[PDB]
Amino acid sequence: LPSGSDPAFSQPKSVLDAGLTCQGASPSSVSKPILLVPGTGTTGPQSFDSNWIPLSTQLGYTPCWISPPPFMLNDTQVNTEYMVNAITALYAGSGNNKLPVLTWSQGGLVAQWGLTFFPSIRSKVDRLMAFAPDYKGTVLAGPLDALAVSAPSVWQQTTGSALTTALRNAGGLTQIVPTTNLYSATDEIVQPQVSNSPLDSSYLFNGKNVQAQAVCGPLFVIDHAGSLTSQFSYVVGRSALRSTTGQARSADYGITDCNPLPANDLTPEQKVAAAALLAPAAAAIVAGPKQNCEPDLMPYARPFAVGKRTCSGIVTP
Amino acid sequence: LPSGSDPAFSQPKSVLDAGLTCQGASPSSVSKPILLVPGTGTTGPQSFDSNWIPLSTQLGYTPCWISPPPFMLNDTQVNTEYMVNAITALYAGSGNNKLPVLTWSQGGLVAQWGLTFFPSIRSKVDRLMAFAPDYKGTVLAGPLDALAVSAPSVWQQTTGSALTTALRNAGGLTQIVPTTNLYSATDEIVQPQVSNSPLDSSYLFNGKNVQAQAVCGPLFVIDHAGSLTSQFSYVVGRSALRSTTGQARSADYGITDCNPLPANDLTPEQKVAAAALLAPAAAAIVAGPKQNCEPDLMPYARPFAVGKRTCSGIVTP
Repeated sequence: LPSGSDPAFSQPKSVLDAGLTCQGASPSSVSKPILLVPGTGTTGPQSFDSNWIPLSTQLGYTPCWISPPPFMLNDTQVNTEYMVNAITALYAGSGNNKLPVLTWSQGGLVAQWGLTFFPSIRSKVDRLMAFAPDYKGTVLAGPLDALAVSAPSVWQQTTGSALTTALRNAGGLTQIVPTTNLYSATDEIVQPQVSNSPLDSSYLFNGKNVQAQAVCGPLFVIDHAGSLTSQFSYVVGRSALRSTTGQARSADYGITDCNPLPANDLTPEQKVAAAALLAPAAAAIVAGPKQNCEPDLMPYARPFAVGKRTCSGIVTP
Repeated sequence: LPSGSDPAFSQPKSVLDAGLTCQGASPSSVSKPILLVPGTGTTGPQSFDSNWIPLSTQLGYTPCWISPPPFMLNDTQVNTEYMVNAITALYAGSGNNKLPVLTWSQGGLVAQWGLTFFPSIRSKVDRLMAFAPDYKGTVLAGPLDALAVSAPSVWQQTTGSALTTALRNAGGLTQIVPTTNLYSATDEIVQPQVSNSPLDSSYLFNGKNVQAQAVCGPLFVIDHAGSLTSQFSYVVGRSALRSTTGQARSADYGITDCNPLPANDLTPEQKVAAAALLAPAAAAIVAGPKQNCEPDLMPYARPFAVGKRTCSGIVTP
């Protein structure tokens, strides 16, 4: 993993501050704060208010989240600035206390991206619980890319992208803080997720890698969305957050905990909102920014993807 | 149910012809033909070649399909003109014989729409197998609609649309030929589909209505793609295509056919392709047409949706 000073943000702090919100407190004056990083095509609340915003206070946390505009569709590198600035603001705001990070979809990729390239936060993140993270991107972005209607982050979340290439080559496919990766082979957004090994997009070396079909058998279907919200996903999440290691333990979950439908501690209205998590996201994408090339890598990550083709051309040293 | 003459086509006869194709046979020479009508944001091949085009061949039928431009995102009334000219083709081109019709998503709605408003084809359609059809549309089109980024047919597949309204009021929520409707409650595109009753968007009166949870239990998850692709879906689809009573019944399928994953009879390649059926479709919508209103109903259907607003305004006598 890289080292030295933290690279400069491309955004002002105030712009990064405005993307961070805690439920019940001020970010820089909070206690027991958890950080929530939303998925592609969502704000923090849109991604989590039907699931982990309530469920995290059910465990004694002040829920906090970022909402990088627009709906996580812009550059993932910029999206990461919101996460890095959040953890730096939340550390001091909670009495220099290490804080947990819970993420969905791109939120995971964002987390590991910051952890890899922004060293100062590694000693400030207690742990990482990532639901359906796409550390290797997804091949399923291909058709979107082929029609040149892909958002900045959608380009970057394609398998073989310059961003994912950079993450791998900088050592980012090995966990940097204690990490738990809940995912599924039936995921209709992220693939490959099937082999239940390091071939999988959600797998980080030295981290707790839970593919659902390995704990509930070949028949068990949960999609990309369910991967975050389902009752199964809750027990794994509850485990990871409370543990003494920083990772979820196999003691806390099993076939009894294998419930595909939305979590049980959700009001019947929240169960419907979670069951339809993908619909607003899909709308945001259809309505969001689109371009015909993957965004340029910032100087800190640029040398890790030499040979790849971004908007400015072939990445060179 | 309306009758008299067939409504005059808006599409040229020759234009409609180019939409139809069969695996091996001419439109005029086809033998044991099945007509396949695809989902929203797809072509015939896209929707089916990973699932029912190859399932039909093993069964005995010569697979055929329409692919209305562009990617089923145009007016559903115009999408239907493709199926009407097609049934007149596969009938006359099979030597004056009835032919089955198998459909996914909007495909079902289109079939039932033609059956409702085009008398001539009622005599020519043997049966109808519809997977996750949306005869009452879906509510999940709302966010797209609210952002005015919805294609013509996406407006029309919205719950409460002038089109779904007209369909109910001309007696189109009753099966016009023998009809089977397989669908899921965990369907993330079309809803509501949960009550296991006539409230469900897939339900037709007098039709064989199979909801997957009403046999596999309230923990069986298949999504909008699964509804077409699963092995479960193969058994029910085969049953209906083999029944002398026009439709499937419970004797042909049971708890041992609760297989959510793609059809076992498909090649590993086809089983991977079928699992990712949605990705091209989504990409087609992102790249597809977009407007801020539901398309005007053609004069043959317009009186059955008095009060509703379309692009030209509110409908009146």
